[PDB]
Amino acid sequence: RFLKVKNWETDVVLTDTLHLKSTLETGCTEHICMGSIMLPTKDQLFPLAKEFLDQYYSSIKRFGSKAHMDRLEEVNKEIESTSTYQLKDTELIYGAKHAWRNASRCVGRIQWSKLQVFDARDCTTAHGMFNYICNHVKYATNKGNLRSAITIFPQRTDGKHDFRVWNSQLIRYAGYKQPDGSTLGDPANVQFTEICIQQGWKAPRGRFDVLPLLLQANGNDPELFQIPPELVLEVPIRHPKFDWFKDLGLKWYGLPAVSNMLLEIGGLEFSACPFSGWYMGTEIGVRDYCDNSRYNILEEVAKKMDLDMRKTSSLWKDQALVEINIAVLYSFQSDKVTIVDHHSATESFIKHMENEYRCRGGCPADWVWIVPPMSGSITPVFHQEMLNYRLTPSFEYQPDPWNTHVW
Amino acid sequence: RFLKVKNWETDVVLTDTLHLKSTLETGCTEHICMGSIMLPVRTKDQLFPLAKEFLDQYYSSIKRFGSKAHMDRLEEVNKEIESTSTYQLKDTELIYGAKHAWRNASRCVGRIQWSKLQVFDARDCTTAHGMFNYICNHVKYATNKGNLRSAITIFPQRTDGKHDFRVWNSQLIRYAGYKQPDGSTLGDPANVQFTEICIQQGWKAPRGRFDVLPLLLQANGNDPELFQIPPELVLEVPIRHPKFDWFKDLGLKWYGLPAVSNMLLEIGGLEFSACPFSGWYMGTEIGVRDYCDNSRYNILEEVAKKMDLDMRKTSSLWKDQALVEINIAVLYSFQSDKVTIVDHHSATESFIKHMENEYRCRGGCPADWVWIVPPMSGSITPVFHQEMLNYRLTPSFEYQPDPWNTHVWKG
Ligand code: HEM
Ligand code: HEM
Ligand SMILES: N=C(Nc1ccc(CCNCc2cccc(NC(=N)c3cccs3)c2)cc1)c1cccs1
Ligand SMILES: N=C(Nc1ccc(CCNCc2cccc(NC(=N)c3cccs3)c2)cc1)c1cccs1
Ligand SMILES: C[C@H](O)[C@H](O)[C@H]1CNc2nc(N)[nH]c(=O)c2N1
Ligand SMILES: C[C@H](O)[C@H](O)[C@H]1CNc2nc(N)[nH]c(=O)c2N1
Ligand SMILES: [Zn+2]
Repeated sequence: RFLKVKNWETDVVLTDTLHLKSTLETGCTEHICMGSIMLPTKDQLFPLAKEFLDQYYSSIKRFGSKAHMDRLEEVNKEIESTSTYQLKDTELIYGAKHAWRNASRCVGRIQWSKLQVFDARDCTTAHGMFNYICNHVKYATNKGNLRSAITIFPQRTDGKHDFRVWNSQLIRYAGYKQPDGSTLGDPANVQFTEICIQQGWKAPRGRFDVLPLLLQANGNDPELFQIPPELVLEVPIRHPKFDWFKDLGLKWYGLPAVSNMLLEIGGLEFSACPFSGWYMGTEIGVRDYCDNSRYNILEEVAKKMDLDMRKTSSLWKDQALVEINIAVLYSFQSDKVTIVDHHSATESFIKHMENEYRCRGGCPADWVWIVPPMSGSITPVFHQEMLNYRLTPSFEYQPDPWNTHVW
Repeated sequence: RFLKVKNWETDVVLTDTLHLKSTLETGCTEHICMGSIMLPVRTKDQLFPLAKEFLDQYYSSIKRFGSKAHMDRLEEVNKEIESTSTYQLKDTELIYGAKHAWRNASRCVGRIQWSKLQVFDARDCTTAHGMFNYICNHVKYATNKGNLRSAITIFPQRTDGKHDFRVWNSQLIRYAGYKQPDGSTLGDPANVQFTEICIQQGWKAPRGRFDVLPLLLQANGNDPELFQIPPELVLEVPIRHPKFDWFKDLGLKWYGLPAVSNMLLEIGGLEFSACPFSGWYMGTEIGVRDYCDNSRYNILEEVAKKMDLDMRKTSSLWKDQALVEINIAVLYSFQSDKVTIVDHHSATESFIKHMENEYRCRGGCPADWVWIVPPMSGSITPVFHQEMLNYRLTPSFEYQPDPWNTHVWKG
């Protein structure tokens, strides 16, 4: 019931108790581990509300005060009457910061307490949503000095008036299937790109076309909006040694901003809650650029480097991978757009785990996601035992809106 | 019940039913995943069901389930258990059991090879000198002048737990480690404690950076005894780089034959506490882990200095650059000397084909993602993108406590 995690490089052992608070289920059982699977009423609501308010009042050292008891009663009376309740601003801020704190797949959580929370619960239309979003993009971008932020649209009601951003990230590139059978642009976004087109977007049909936003307010049909180009900070990718690299014509955007997740606080569900931070270099260089199902540029780069591509054992893929990632980091740094390398990010996360173990009694972490997609064992997280469990408030996956929406 | 796994690169979806045969527990529950935790004397009572389930599996594999031979064997094992408290495996069952323990090893990326395993039966062994001889024969056989062949040697099973056979070495061939008065380590830091036990037992340490450790062998629960492997049987590869001529002057080498000697083999309830097995290396084991772990040889700094990389900031990726060059060096060296090695690209590609094969013919393939994905260049290998289900099947290889922690010294 009290669990130990060991770091095998430093021998440091931590004891975890925080997991006993866990309420949600993992997918695993005593007989089978599913650690590597990507996706494993009035009655229901009051316990969820009480669990949340208890931790909130505990966090401000007011557990069991009249202010605590009164709030419990007020929310209780509100659920009984309205079948829902509203969070105070202070609770909403706390809940959003803790959903990040609890995100077991996030290596950047040393930052969790510095999150700017934009309350967009007064929003009613897609144009209103667009305005909030552009304001978020501009705030977070901060001319390259990126700042973490979340914008929180109205909470789920009867479920037929959902607010949704249809985009998977606020800023992402289009993918087009070609007459050839090849793919132009980002193949991850082919389907959404076609949804935009069929909704009415005039696609440039290039390699790096910023997708328009598709915004759904109040369960209404979603509407298209172009993000002002001036708000989309982009980085041309060059190499500090290889002159020819810039002629690959690579670029990426500076602001990573997830927009398809669901934020759960105190049993209330926020289906539109776009949040942003900044990139770890490997996300672009290893995953966006080198995944076979993504821009898949390893072949073209290795050719420019004149490496022996005859045999896998020459490690030509590995050599080309390192250079692509050097270029990504060099380009962002040269343009003064915030980025973190995997060495620095993982070192930070280890320090964060140690803070959380002493200040909180644990830190849920999903090793499969936390270890970087290159150079695993030369980062300290590789050698760190981690316990994965689900705490609330949380960010959760939700079905893509096009399978769900009734037009 | 059916469980599906998806490859996120190919969209190939697989359906697992083999997990239904799993009995041993994982460490995980509905409320906690322990998938990254390194480590998460039987009665007659528990023994016959274990034996029965094993023999049912064996008889099924040879297409003789329910035959007169199957039934007579069950009855004979039953009689042997209730009268002698244990039983003996037939040679064929032993071979089947050792191969299946490998087939079932969820942390093993080399399992495409599982059916080609040379099994040496050393159950007639009685003394440490007998064990030494068996082990030398195994090394010579497996080494085969560089053309490595997989093999396992199986010493007598546990009886009362007071007469265990044990190889104290963690691998048959491994380098010594020496902690100096100034707190630095000479040689391999992983083997410091074991090196210290060898010295105490009487080993004359050469005290260099790559001294092959003596074997420390325990027969029949007796105090272990020291033996030196004949150096002529220990194939070693000097490490050089195809382009960087200064690489050789780092003075690096490694042994060709990886041979695990500290695991326990469980077949039909029987426990084989000394069962050394060997195959060949995947390059990253040496180049990433043995050479570049901070707690091992730790050569990254010296390599990047010699490459004159920018080391002032981690964001130059000097470590990642030095890492690739060392791993190229390892593969180049082994290939040039004609010693079997597999690169992590080839090994993971083969594993994915193995795994798909197993899903089709066997109904599943238990795999531990944390272990299967190589320690460098993770996502450019196909396993990174493969969902895997981890569960425990018997026969199996298991960890066991280091023998110096539990041994009753006779003096
Ligand atoms: C401040 C800089 C941050 C860094 C460097 C960072 C780093 C990362 C990285 C690298 C991932 C893996 C993504 C992938 O492989 O697809 C991730 C996952 C995640 N992070 Fe962050 N993070 C940051 C800030 C944030 C913020 C501000 C939030 C929310 C408020 C957040 C919540 C998450 C969540 C929920 C996941 C998991 C997503 C999923 O399961 O698909 N992170 N983090
Ligand atoms: C034929 C060539 C083989 C290759 C390339 C290979 C590859 C590997 C590698 C790279 C590991 C991980 C080692 C580590 O990180 O510590 C491993 C684990 C393992 N393999 Fe193999 N393997 C081979 C043959 C064998 C054989 C012959 C057996 C036994 C009959 C075996 C049983 C295991 C077991 C039990 C583990 C898990 C060890 C542990 O949990 O500590 N493998 N395999
Ligand atoms: N369809 C897929 N499934 C899939 C499932 C889950 C996800 C989650 C990806 N999330 C994007 C993300 C989330 C969190 C952080 C980041 N990166 C960042 N640095 C930040 C974003 C926001 C704050 S920090 C990116 C992606 C694909 C595939 C993946 C690969 C090939 S296909
Ligand atoms: N003491 C540790 N704990 C630890 C726990 C388990 C293991 C297991 C190591 N197993 C060695 C091994 C096993 C299986 C295969 C190989 N390599 C091979 N290619 C083969 C060996 C035999 C057949 S194939 C090596 C090692 C250390 C630490 C490691 C790193 C920092 S601390
Ligand atoms: C199947 C496997 O779980 C999947 O490929 C995971 C592995 N680890 C990951 N880690 C991160 N950070 N992001 C991912 O998308 C993945 N993909
Ligand atoms: C804590 C973590 O589970 C530990 O470092 C593991 C990770 N994956 C591994 N994978 C392999 N093949 N070998 C290992 O020793 C490890 N170590
Ligand atoms: Zn698990």
